[PDB]
Amino acid sequence: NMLWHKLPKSIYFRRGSLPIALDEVITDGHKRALIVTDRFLFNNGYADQITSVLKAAGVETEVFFEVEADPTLSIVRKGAELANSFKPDVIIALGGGSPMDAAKIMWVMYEHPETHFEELALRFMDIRKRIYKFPKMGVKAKMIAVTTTSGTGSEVTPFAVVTDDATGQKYPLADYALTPDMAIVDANLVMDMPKSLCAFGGLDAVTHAMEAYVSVLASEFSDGQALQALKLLKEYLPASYHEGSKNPVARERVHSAATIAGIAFANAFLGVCHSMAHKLGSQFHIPHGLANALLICNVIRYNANDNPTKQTAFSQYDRPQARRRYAEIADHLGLSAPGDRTAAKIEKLLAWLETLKAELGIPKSIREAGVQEADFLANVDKLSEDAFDDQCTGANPRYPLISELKQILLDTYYGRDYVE
Amino acid sequence: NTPASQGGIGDLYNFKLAPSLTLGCGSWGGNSISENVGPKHLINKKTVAKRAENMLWHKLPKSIYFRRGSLPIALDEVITDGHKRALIVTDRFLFNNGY
Amino acid sequence: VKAAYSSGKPAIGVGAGNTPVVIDETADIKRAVASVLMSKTFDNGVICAS
Amino acid sequence: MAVTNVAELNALVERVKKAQREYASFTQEQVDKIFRAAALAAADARIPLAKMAVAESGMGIVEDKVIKNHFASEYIYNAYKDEKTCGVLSEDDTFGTITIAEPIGIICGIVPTTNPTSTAIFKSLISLKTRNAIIFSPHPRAKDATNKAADIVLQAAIAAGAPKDLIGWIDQPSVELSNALMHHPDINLILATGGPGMVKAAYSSGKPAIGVGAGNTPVVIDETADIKRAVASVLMSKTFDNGVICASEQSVVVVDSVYDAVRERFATHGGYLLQGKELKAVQDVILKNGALNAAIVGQPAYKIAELAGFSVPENTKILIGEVTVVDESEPFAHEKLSPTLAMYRAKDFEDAVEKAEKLVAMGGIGHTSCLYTDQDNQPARVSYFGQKMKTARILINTPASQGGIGDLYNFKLAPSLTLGCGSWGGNSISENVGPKHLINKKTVAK
Amino acid sequence: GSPMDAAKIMWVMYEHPETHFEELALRFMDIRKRIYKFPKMGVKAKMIA
Amino acid sequence: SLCAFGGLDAVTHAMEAYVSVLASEFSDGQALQALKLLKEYLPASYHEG
Amino acid sequence: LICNVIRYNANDNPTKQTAFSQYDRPQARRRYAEIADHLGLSAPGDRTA
Amino acid sequence: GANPRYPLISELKQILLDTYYGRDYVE
Ligand SMILES: [Fe+3]
Repeated sequence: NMLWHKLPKSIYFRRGSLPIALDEVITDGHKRALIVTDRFLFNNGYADQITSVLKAAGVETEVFFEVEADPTLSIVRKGAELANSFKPDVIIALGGGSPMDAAKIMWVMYEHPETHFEELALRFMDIRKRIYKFPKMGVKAKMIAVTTTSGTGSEVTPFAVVTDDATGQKYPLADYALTPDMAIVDANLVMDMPKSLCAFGGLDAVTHAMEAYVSVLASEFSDGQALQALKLLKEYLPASYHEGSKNPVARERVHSAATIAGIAFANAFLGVCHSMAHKLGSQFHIPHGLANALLICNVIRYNANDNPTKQTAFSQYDRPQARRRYAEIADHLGLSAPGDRTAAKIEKLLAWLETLKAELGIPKSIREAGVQEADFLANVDKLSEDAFDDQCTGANPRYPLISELKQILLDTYYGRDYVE
Repeated sequence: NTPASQGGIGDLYNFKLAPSLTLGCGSWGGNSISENVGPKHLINKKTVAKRAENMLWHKLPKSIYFRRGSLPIALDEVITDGHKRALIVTDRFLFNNGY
Repeated sequence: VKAAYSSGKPAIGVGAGNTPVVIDETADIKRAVASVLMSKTFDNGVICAS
Repeated sequence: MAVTNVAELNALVERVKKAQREYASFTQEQVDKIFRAAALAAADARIPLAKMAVAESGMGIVEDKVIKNHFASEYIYNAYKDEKTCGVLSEDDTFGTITIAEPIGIICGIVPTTNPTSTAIFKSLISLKTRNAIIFSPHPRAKDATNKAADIVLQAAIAAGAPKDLIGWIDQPSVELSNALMHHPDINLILATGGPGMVKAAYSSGKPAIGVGAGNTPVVIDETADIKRAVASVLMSKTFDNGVICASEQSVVVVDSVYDAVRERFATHGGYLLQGKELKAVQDVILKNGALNAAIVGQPAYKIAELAGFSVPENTKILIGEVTVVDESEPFAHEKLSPTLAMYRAKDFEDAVEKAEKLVAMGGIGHTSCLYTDQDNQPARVSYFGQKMKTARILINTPASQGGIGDLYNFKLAPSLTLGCGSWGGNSISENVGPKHLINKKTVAK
Repeated sequence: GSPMDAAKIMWVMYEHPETHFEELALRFMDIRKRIYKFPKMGVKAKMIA
Repeated sequence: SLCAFGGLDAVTHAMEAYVSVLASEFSDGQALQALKLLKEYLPASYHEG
Repeated sequence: LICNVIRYNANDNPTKQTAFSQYDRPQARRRYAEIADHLGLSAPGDRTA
Repeated sequence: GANPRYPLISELKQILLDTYYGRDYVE
């Protein structure tokens, strides 16, 4: 076997960086441009910042603003039609989270129109095999990406999700050729968003990183950059919520710290916590980020035990264990005395996770979020049978069985604490 | 094959030639050529310059494979894709032995 | 113009220098004698660079 | 051979004239081959060539004349590489016209004792790209360095397709010899530099001329600005080669609201003020016979204090004074070429600017001017400074000359030298020389 | 070390023969400037190591 | 006699990228992962082989 | 050399380029201490030097 | 480019002349 470590070609980043890099895609050979944008980011003056700079040197451009909170396999098909009506050469994404995914699927059906969608949903479905091969991309196009919020590293990772209009099914893609050829990470575009979106995303990164250290695909390449995220998110995050734009230094480092952790979960797959929050955030209409925020404190007591159900030759001997690895966070981060044991280091981590959710102002249990006691015992069964097959359990050393994954969904509704 | 100054009117001589005047110099010494005045000699121009913030980077190759027993497997990926001819470079001690 | 250049100030000058005409053997004669004769009786020969 | 007296100067000027007429028929393809193997051999000899100008002259540090000889020998081979100045330039064929070019002649030259080597690499890589020649005339105190560097460029040009005696240089000069290399009939340019000693006599000789001068450029500090930063940049760009770089800082105008915090800050890091009896002792050393002295030019900080009589610690960098009168009489507004300075007092912003126009026109020429302030909360004050000063550069939150290495300052700014004028009178701006002033162009018409 | 430094020169004068080696020693000598660009590489090769 | 002359280069290739004047928050976490590995296994890969 | 040059990067150093490595980049000495902790060669109570 | 203190030549032959005999540089 053989691990890997893949990334893009280039990551520019500092304050005041978008007009300079964009001067690099006109001195070379580029003439025609296409843009993708969310609805809210066109009625205000954000998407005009990159349209005027391109226009003075002279390149034609056309906007495309209909992508909602999720793609539906019908709007994206409108882009392939608009694509081959103007013959673009560069695809400039923009936004955070959702709008980038839809701008990734319209690009693969622009280089290959004849490819029907039944071939790209069964040959590439999980990034651990390598038997097949994906066609060569980048003949008459190359992609760009930009980020607007802090908490979702979807610009340097090969993950893309779409759902069907007819049945209500999910189809994920994953293979290491959809990654763009130039990322950009600016902080001048995030100084104005309110103080309710900078504590979900800024709490999303903490969960996006604290599973890449415990999985069974982390090598000595990815273990490092993840421990640089957890450190930069205990000195500055509390000071980016009480002050906002008054302290423009601290706002920058949080934003240059999620996309760090993005590098970690693109070379080592994620745990279980980033599965149960998909369905719990696209069937009750919760935004992603609060869901894994309400479950991260409950899984840590679930991966640390004897675990009678655990596959052998991996996660038992080839990989050391899932327990002692949680300790090494409790001493590099500085939440332990010099003389301690294994167990007491766990608890002093877990308290640090509760005192952060307090001052940031999020609820405790699902009940305070706006879910009635009407649609939670009649839908727990069609919901807990989905977390077993939605791209997880490759990680999360404890091999889960379905009759115990519903205890966590049923003790995080009344406020109780899971325990054996 | 053309007169010096210009003609009158009643003819089709070349039209976009500047007049005889509006053509001066900058000296008297010797072997000095003339050039045409206009609104670029009466205009001195300046420059201003602010302080822009620099930008950093983080650049790498596309791919780094690694683990015990990974030289043959990866090197099969180069021949399935279209590649026919291959040059090699090497030191000396790495050729008189079996590396 | 000769006193202007020497005054302790910048200057430019619109001068005039005697410009020649050259006729070789291969040329036409019936035409290049009646053009020189036109551009000299134009305002009695005071145009600069005649 | 050596050129001592006038009886053979009329023999050197005749040999080059026999060669220039052999140079002015080459084509564009084998002149861009000399220009390559003449720049490299000046950059690849940057450190036998600075160490030989410090032992004779007596000033300057060896560590700063190495990152200045490399900046004036590759900026001049990054912009004038592809600019056609030979044969044919352009061709429009609606009726038939072309724009051939030709050179001038023979370019004299003058060189000072301050930068004896940098401003000779620069005059021999454009006078060798536009099909002409040069003749030097150096200063006595540095006659060994300048003649050296104009020999490395030559003997590397000969062995790529060049003729023999295209460049020459006097040895063992004086004043009486130089006046014959400006009235001789067969030279028609002069590129003079230095202080206002020789540039003033060059403009008045019955020949065209340009001059690379220097005028005392001010610094302005208002109240809104940062103080912890714009005192430690001025303090860097003045101890760079002991303050002989052309267009350095010479005066620091400051408003009153923060005058009592931009005084002691100087005293802590590297400064040493003076306000008493010592002020008249330093005031009688830099002005001897109505002109500048040659006894301190380039020397370090504490030694001039030894000329007057008092003593100073060893690790000092600059000597600050303070006065309030601004004309001829008080000697701190004349350029000095030394690690010294002068600070003034002013009431408010709008009067400080009024106290800088009067300094610029004293020196005769405008070169630079710099202002420290905030640039995101006063868009109306940084633009009011662009319609009242008269120079060619206006810097905002940035030192004057340049930094060393160990930093990321702005890179595509031209050097301080290679920036001259055409007069001396008043309200005259400068502009950058290059291969468009040494090229007169023609037109033909069928 | 020693051979790999020579296999990055053997590639660039194979894709661009008319360019000498005296031009690529005065533009590019320190990685902080970003003004002058390099001729594009990767047309008729790609380098393993 | 060639697992020490080489190995001590890595330590020195890393203990200058954590002090220089161009370091970001990217290139520090990796240059710290080198020193921790090289103290717990280098004295073993020379005495034994 | 790496056991001698270290003592010549932690001093007062009279000549130092300015506007970088004085106020934009923090310092050199204090960063040589963080390695002493992450690497496990420090008691819980000590000074910088 | 790195090495924060701007060096100077007179203090860069003292390092090469004290790590040869075996001494330790010190100011
Ligand atoms: Fe090394």
